[PDB]
Parts: sequence; structure tokens; C-alpha cells
Amino acid sequence: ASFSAEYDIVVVGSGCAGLTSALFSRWHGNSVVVLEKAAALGGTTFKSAFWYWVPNNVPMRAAGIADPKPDFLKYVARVTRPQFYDPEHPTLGLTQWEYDMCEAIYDSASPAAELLAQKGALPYRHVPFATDYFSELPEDKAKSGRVLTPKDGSPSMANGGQVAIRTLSTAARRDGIAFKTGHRVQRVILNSKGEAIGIEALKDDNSVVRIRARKAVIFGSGGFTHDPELRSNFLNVPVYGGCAAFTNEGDLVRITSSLGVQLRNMNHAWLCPVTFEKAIGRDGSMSGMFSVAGDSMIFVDKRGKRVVNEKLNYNELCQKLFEWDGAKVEYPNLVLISIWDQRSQDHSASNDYGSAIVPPGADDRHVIKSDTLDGLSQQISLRLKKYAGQIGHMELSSDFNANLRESILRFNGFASTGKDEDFHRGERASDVLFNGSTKKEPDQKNPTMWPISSVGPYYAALVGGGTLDTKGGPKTNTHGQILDIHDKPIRGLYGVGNCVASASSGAYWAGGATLGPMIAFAYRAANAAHGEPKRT
Amino acid sequence: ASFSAEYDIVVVGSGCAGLTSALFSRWHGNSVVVLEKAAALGGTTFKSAFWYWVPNNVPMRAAGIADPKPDFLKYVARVTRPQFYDPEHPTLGLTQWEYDMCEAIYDSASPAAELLAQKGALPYRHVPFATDYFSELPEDKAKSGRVLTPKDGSPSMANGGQVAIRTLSTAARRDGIAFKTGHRVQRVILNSKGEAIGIEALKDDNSVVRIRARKAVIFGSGGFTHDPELRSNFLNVPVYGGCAAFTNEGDLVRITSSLGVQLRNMNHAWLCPVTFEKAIGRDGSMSGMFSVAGDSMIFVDKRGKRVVNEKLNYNELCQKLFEWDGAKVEYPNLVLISIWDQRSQDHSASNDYGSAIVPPGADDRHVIKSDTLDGLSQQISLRLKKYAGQIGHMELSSDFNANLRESILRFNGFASTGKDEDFHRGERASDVLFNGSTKKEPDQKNPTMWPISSVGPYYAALVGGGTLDTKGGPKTNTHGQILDIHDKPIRGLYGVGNCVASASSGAYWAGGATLGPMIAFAYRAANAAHGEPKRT
Ligand SMILES: Cc1cc2nc3c(=O)[nH]c(=O)nc-3n(C[C@H](O)[C@H](O)[C@H](O)COP(=O)(O)OP(=O)(O)OC[C@H]3O[C@@H](n4cnc5c(N)ncnc54)[C@H](O)[C@@H]3O)c2cc1C
Ligand SMILES: Cc1cc2nc3c(=O)[nH]c(=O)nc-3n(C[C@H](O)[C@H](O)[C@H](O)COP(=O)(O)OP(=O)(O)OC[C@H]3O[C@@H](n4cnc5c(N)ncnc54)[C@H](O)[C@@H]3O)c2cc1C
Repeated sequence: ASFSAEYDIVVVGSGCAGLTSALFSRWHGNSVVVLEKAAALGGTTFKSAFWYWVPNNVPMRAAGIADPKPDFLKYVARVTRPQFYDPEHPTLGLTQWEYDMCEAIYDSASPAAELLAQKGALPYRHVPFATDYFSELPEDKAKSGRVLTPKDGSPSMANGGQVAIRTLSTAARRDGIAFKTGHRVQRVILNSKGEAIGIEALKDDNSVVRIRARKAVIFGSGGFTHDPELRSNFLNVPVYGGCAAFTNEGDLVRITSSLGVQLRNMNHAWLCPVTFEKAIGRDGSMSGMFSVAGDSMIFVDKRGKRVVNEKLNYNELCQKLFEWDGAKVEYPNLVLISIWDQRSQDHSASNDYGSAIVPPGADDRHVIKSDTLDGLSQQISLRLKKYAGQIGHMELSSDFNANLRESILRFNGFASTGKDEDFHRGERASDVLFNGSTKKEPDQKNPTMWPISSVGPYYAALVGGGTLDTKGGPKTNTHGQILDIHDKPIRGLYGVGNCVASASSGAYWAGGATLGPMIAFAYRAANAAHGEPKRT
Repeated sequence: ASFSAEYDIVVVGSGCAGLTSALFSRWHGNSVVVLEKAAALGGTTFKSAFWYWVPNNVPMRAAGIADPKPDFLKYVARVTRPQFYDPEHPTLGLTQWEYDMCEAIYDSASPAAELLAQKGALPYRHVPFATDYFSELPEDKAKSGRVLTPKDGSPSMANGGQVAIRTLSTAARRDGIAFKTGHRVQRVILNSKGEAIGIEALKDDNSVVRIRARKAVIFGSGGFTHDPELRSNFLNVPVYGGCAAFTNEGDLVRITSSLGVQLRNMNHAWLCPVTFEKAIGRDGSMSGMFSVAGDSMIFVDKRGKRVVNEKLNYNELCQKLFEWDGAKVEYPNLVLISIWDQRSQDHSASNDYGSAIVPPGADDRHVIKSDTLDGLSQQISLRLKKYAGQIGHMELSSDFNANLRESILRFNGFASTGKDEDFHRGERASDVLFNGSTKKEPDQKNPTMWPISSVGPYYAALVGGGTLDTKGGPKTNTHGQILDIHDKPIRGLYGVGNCVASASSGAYWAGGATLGPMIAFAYRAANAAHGEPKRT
């Protein structure tokens, strides 16, 4: 029973979690390999803007923006476990584990960011204007300032992930880390003491390779969005997919099923609305709809009524789509219809951040069009019929047309006063902050709303619920060590990123709140793995 | 090193799943032991009404009533997977597994029920008037008739579970099945071929015993409602507890963590509202609130407004309590307040079916009382403050009193016309079916509503979200065999009832839809287990 290759540390996956874990490991003097399931490096990280939320970061301190630790913990506790949050409780109402993980994020994200930049692997610039998603909470004492992004990201920052994967992987090759693509890890090999001593991977040609790890196996294999069975059986909502890399199929869940782990936070994903047709069609370029485009634009349900603030934070807005009507045995908002006019088409269109409104040249198969409102509803009906088998054979109400006219009349009044009496669109900072581009109007009272045109053409797109990726898996301690059911480390076995349980439950603290913590844990995991004895 | 006892079949748990599995096994000629963690037999089953939903049962056929199998499958497919339900799809939109499991229920529930009755273990009577929970759906072609209950159950049927446990356990002892209480199974023992050959159990004195199973170990160990870590980490909603027996702590989840199983349907429980204070205080006698008592009674939120049909099916009503307000980072309906008057107190009180309205002599610590509405709100506020750390420090709104008066006036008008224009209380058959007792009023237009008295005293109780129990665990095939990750049986290992994955997802088809299927699977499991070779 022997191995065709041997390294000190074997890393699984080449997104943020894998690359950073590998670099930190290598810089301690270990030999390292990165095993990537796909043909290309980068996973979901590659598609991201690579905002990374780093509490008490060096640029903030240089700018004179304070980030006190007790207040950091209160902010995250209040957002993460609202029912239990208590400022007088010794762990703010969090479990000891959740509290310890949040503390580790605060302690380790900045040194991790600093080392990656110092070595030239992830040079950054500060994004001082990027504001926390629940900045209005009094617990938040550093409402803006925590976000970094790759130094050479574009001005929109939309290509940040591509830049990060380039800088990280360039530094990895420079520093002698080995890479194997088309290697799907499928097993952890144990010694007789039950310690991880290597992996088995399936190659594209269907050969199996065994690779030894002298000190540690570190998983950075991403989530399970694109295993439909796992997704449907674990998540708290029945999402249609998400912007995760399609190779993120929850392999670690199968890999650990015989290792005695504790699967934790399996009920939660990072959530976001998606352009429904791109989810169903498996458009690999799809982004979550982080900014819902248009000011002269509303969402309506199948009755032709507004049901939600369209500018609400994406992780929260997605949840509205899965409200349950128990009397009718249906999801009334399963798909919502975004409706906009020529003004929003011309001035709110974007290639970035999952906008449904796209400029000339962009893929617009998901866009529904008509010269009149009555014509639009007939076009929407055809689209619903096309996807009937995915959406409970949903149909527009027989009163749709008249309801939509009433909805627009009401909205147009709100747009003129600047006050949305129904859903408070534009009243929270995050509504304005992620509003997207608009035609700036001299006398606009609220930047998130402008009256919808009294003439066509009119445009629409179906909006459904998806993920960025999942955030449940084997529980680790704060050093990235995968625990057995008695809360003790399985020696040699580590996990970082979306493949292990996040301490953020169902919450999404700020932009960059996936990547920032992840880099902290890669640093802590690599530092602990470096201290393993060489084994078997 | 060895075993202190040996049987052909070892059954774990003494609720419906375990007792029926054991009886079926014994009647095939195997020696059988039943191992119970608690001091007494019966688990959650003991507390139930023991309705059991049996498609195509003998009473229905005697009435000349068809229960056509394709239509049975369409009903359960429509309720279980609403998004994907399609009458033209080869498995109605279900996965092959879901479809096969639902078919097995139809095929095996009636023969299982007939044999239990034939042997004198579970004599039954028909419950002809119990209509399915979604009987109005056109897919349901046998809208009433499927429910059986223990022949000697009381007229209310509330003691059906006690009767069933008595008849089942009496037959088990009569037929030579062995029983051991205070035996907490904690491990499955495997041979070198990886087959289950017995168990290890922890006894009360903290000794461990090994018991050999020549043919099979059959788990019927119930769900994980009362492991708060598992509950919070897996279920789709953050429930506070449930009427499951307190010994249902998800031991099988830990037992199988190194066995390579597929945990499935972990995101779903059988849901129901509960008397919140009884959940928090772990009242072991608590029932889920299947019947929300009172016609002169409303539920209000912390703003003093109605938000839901109070008579809606319990599994669906519970979901209303967990709607999420992303703008305020809170659950607006986390607890609702049931408010009633003297008429409902006197004529709707019940010790059964989880009623918050309780008769004289009953434990009434959960009941809030005051001589004016303004006084009632002051008493409710004190109760919210008592449980603040569990409910996000919820407070009544500053306009609560005025809103409550407006809510009562509006409801009173609905009660007089018989038409609840807001939430349609009483319009579905199931609202009437679980309406509970009421004072007969000559000219009452809708049995579920009567105007609330303009004089006190007034009464209230906090209502929160809970379970009957969970319905996620190791996936089995239709023969109750626990599968490995490659969908192949782990030889000798079986599971029946709440301890394994239900094929009903998040749905609750009808009264008796937990016990009816469970008896079908106990029969199929026992039949397959009987065919195992004797091993090790
Ligand atoms: C469009 C978009 C924008 C986003 N923007 C941001 C943002 O700006 N900030 C932020 O914090 N978050 C953002 N997110 C979320 C963020 O991208 C992810 O949470 C993060 O990139 C996940 O990193 P990871 O290393 O865990 O996984 P990934 O980057 O998904 O990498 C996992 C890798 O493991 C590989 N793998 C899987 N199985 C195996 C196996 N068996 N063997 C070997 N390799 C395997 C996969 O192929 C993949 O390459 C965004 C998400 C999307 C979709
Ligand atoms: C008040 C109430 C009323 C209900 N009414 C109905 C109804 O009318 N019809 C219906 O269909 N459903 C009803 N339900 C739901 C139904 O009672 C359950 O779904 C069903 O009884 C579960 O049966 P079971 O055998 O899987 O588990 P249980 O009856 O819970 O039995 C499991 C047993 O396993 C034991 N156990 C646990 N761990 C171990 C271990 N490690 N070793 C050994 N033993 C162990 C437990 O102590 C317990 O005795 C009701 C539920 C409640 C709470």
C-alpha cells in the first residue's frame, strides 16, 4: 500500500482557501502540493470581486479608523445569533465555539493579509468606502474601513478574483509549490493510529493516484451548491443553484462520512437572488445578484404586486423568495419579476454583480421585452410556461394587468416623494450603497426610485433564489483542525473555507465576509499544520 | 472481548418503529430483544393520539371506496415537492428514491396494519371522518377514509398512543420478545467484513454491555429534537423544542458518524406551534399545539396585529413564526400571543392536543391574565422580559394597545359575517377539523370565529415554534436497510421511523402520516431482516 508522490503538506482545492493555505505552509519551509479537481485553478474565488473584510486592518489603523475588539464581537454576535444576542452574557449569547471563531477572525485576518501582501502573493488596496451591511446597528463601531481588495483590481473591482488567483498562483509557482489539475480527491488515507497520512485522487483518465502527506492534509475544496441532492437535503431553503464553481459538489461530505466528523452549519448557505434563467441553464459566468439594477424598476409577484424592498441586502432578499403559503401549498414568491423601463435599460445596465439589466452586446436571453404592459404580461406568461416544471407550474393571476397598473401608480407616487411607504426602499444605508448606476436626475429625492415610464418599451426578468456557495461542513477548531465527534482533532486533517463549517450561521456581515475570515483560518491552519510531527 | 447476550434480531427503541419491527421479526421465528434507553417503554409514540394513515385500507375497501395508486402518488408528490410536481413526469417530479419510498408506503401499510390487528397486537377502528390535511387539492382522490386508530382509544382519541403501546407491548411479551430498559445503545459492532454483528449499550450504573445480533440490528431510536446542537445545526427553522420524548437526542447520528452513511432530510422536522413556556421549561407532558383552542380568540404579533390564520394546519402554521425581517435583523413573529376571553376559557379549554386554554385544576403557569386589555399588555411585557435572552429581547410596540383594539374590532366584524377577509380562517376543511371545542351559538356563521367579549377577564399565552420530532437521518432503501455512500446496504443494519430519513421532505400529508408509513417500513424491514444469513 504505497504512494506515487510525497509532500509535507497536501492541499485540496485552488481557490482562496487552498492557495493561501498552501502559500503559508510553503513559507514555513514545507514541501507542498495543490490538488485541483477542475482543469483550471481558482474555483468560485476566480469569479468573485475579491472583497475581503479584515477587522482592524493595517490601512484602517494608518487612516486613524479604530476597530475595538469588544465592539467587533458585539456587531458579529448581534447579526449572527439575533435570538440569543445579549451584551451582558460572557460570550454575548454565542456558543463558546462561535465566540472563539469570531475572536480568531479578529486576531488573525490582518496578520494573514499583511504576510500575503509582504510576500507579493496578494498585494491589496484599501476600499475605505465599503460599508458593513448592517452599519446602522449601534454595536457596529467601524461601519466602513474593514474591506481590502487586490491592488490591481479594476475600478469596479468586478475582476478582483481573477487578479487574486493570478497573484496567488504566480507567487505559489515562484516559491516552488507543486500543482496538479484534474485530480479529484476522493479519500483520506489513515494510518493504524487513525491519523491522516495522505489522499487518493481520481484523475480524468480514470486512473487513481495515492499521494502521501508527511504532516497534514488541508482541505479547501469549497461547498456543495452543485450537488443537487446534498443542496436539497441540507439547506434551509430550496435554492436553484448559485454562482459557485460547478465542481463544488460537496466531495468533502462524502470523504468524511467514514471519519467520524461533526457536520455543522449544514443548514446555511451564503444566499443571493439570481437571474433565474441563468441558474436553470447553468450559465457558468453567472454572478449572484448583489446589486439589483434600476431605479425606475420594481419587483412584482405573480399577482402583479410588490412584496419586498427590491434594494434589500442580497443574503436577506433571497429569503423572501421562499416564504411558504401553507393554505395553497405553494411558494408565492418562488420567482419574482423585475420590471423596468427604457430609462433603466439605458442608464442602469451593467455587466457586473449579477445585474439583470445588461448593456448592448451582453447575453440578454433572460430579458423579456414588449412595447406595452399588456404585451409584457403575455411575454412573462410564456417564460413561466417554459420553466413550469421548475416553479410549480406557476401562472400569473387573471387580474395581473390591472394589479400591475395599480402597483405602478402607487410606486410612481413613492418615487416622486422619495418615500416608499410600503417597503421603505432607500431608507437603509445598504439600499443606497448597493443601488448600482442610475441616470442622475436633478430633483430626485431618493436615489433608489424614479417613476416608471408611461410608455414602452418595457423589460422584465425572472428572479429566483440561489447561493454564492454553501458554508456547512465538518467542524474545525480555531486552528482549522477537523474534529472527531468528541471534539478532538483528527491528527493531520485540516479544513479551511466553504468546505468546513462557518461560524457565521445564516448571517452575512459585510462584503468580503466570506474571504476575510477564510484568509485568517488559512493562516491559523497553516501555522498549526507546520507544527505537526512528520508521520508514517 | 465477547458478548453477554445473543439474539437473532436486536431492536433499538420501544416506540412504534421498534415495537412493530420487533413483533414482525418475532412472528417470522427469530429471537428478538428490544433495547430502550429510558426507564419506561413507548417513547414519543406513547404521547401520541396514534392516528395512522393507511392508504387503500380494509375499511375503505369495505365501503366500496377506491384508493387508486397513481392518484395516491400524485397527492403525495404534489404536497411533498411542490416546485417540481408534474403529473406528466415519469416519477411525478420526485427523485427515483422518493417515488419508490412513497410507493412502498402504499404497497405495504395496509398488509402491515392487517397483520398487527390479526395477531391482536394493534386492533383498530376506522376514523372515517378524518379528512387529509390538503384534501381540497384535486390530486387527492380519496380525501377521507385513510385514517385508523387503536380500537380501544378514548372518544377524543387523545390516549391512542397509550393504548397502542399497551396492546403492542402486551403482544410482544406474550410472544416471547425480550425487553431491556436503561440500555442506551452507543455503538454498532462490525465484523472484519464490515457487517453489523451487534451493539454496545451503556447501562444506568455506567457499565457497558455487548449484545450480539445474529441477523440484524434494527434502529427505531426516534429523532434528535432534544439534542439542541444537532437541532440548531440541521433543521430549516430555529425551533425551541418539541413534544418528542426527551431521550430522543439523535444517538443514531453519532452511532453512524464513522459508518459511511448518507444523512438525508436532515433539514426537516414534523413541525407544530407549542406553548412557548412549556417548551423552554421542558414540560415532559407537553403536546404540540395541533388544535389551537378558542373561537373568540386571536393570535397577534408584538405589534398587536393578526398575521396568520390561527386555525391553519400545525405543520404549516409553525413556519409563519420564523419569517425573517432582514431590514431589522429579527424574526417578527418569533413568538405570537394567543388572546382569548372568558367564553373561550369556559367552553374551549382542553387538556388535549396541546391547547393553551386549560381547564380548572390544570397547570396554568403559562396563562397570562388581566381585567383590561391595557393590563394584559403589561402582563405580556413582563413575560417577554422573563424570556428576553431566548427571543432577541423582543418588546411590544409602543402602539400595541391601540393596534390590539383595532385588531379585535376588525376580527369581531369577521366573526359576525363569518368571513375572515384577512386570513380566511375556517374556509378550509382542516381549519374546522382541528377547531376544538366551542360554546354552541345559535346563529354562528363560521364555527372557527366568535366576537371577543368587550369585557374581561382576558387571557393570553405565548406561542412559539416546535416539533413533534425530526425526520432526518441515515438514508435507507425501501426495505429499511441503511445505505453506505455508494447506495449499497451496510449488511445487517436497518432503521425504521424518525431515526432514518423520511421521504416526506418538509410536508405533512394528513393526520397519521408519521405512524402509517412507519408501520409499512417496519413490516418491510422485518421481512428483509428475516432473510439475512446468521453471521459471526
Ligand atoms: C460572483 C461571486 C462574487 C463573490 N464576491 C465575493 C466577494 O467579493 N467577497 C467575498 O467574501 N465573497 C465573495 N463571494 C463568495 C466567495 O467567492 C467564496 O465564498 C470563496 O471564493 C470560496 O473560496 P474557497 O476557497 O472556499 O472555494 P472555491 O474558491 O470554490 O475553491 C474550491 C476549489 O476546490 C476544488 N475542489 C472541489 N472538490 C475537489 C476535490 N474533490 N478535489 C480537489 N479539488 C476539489 C474546486 O474545483 C474549486 O476549485 C462571491 C461569490 C461569487 C459567486
Ligand atoms: C403529542 C404528540 C402527538 C402525536 N400524534 C401523532 C398522531 O396521532 N399520528 C402520527 O402519525 N404522529 C403523531 N405524532 C408523531 C409521532 O408520535 C412520532 O412520529 C412517532 O411516534 C415516532 O415513533 P418512533 O418509534 O420513530 O419514535 P419514538 O416513539 O420517539 O421512540 C423512539 C425510542 O427510542 C429510544 N431511544 C433513543 N435513543 C436510544 C438509544 N441510544 N438506545 C436505545 N433506545 C433509544 C427513545 O427513548 C424512545 O423510547 C405525535 C407526536 C406527539 C409529540
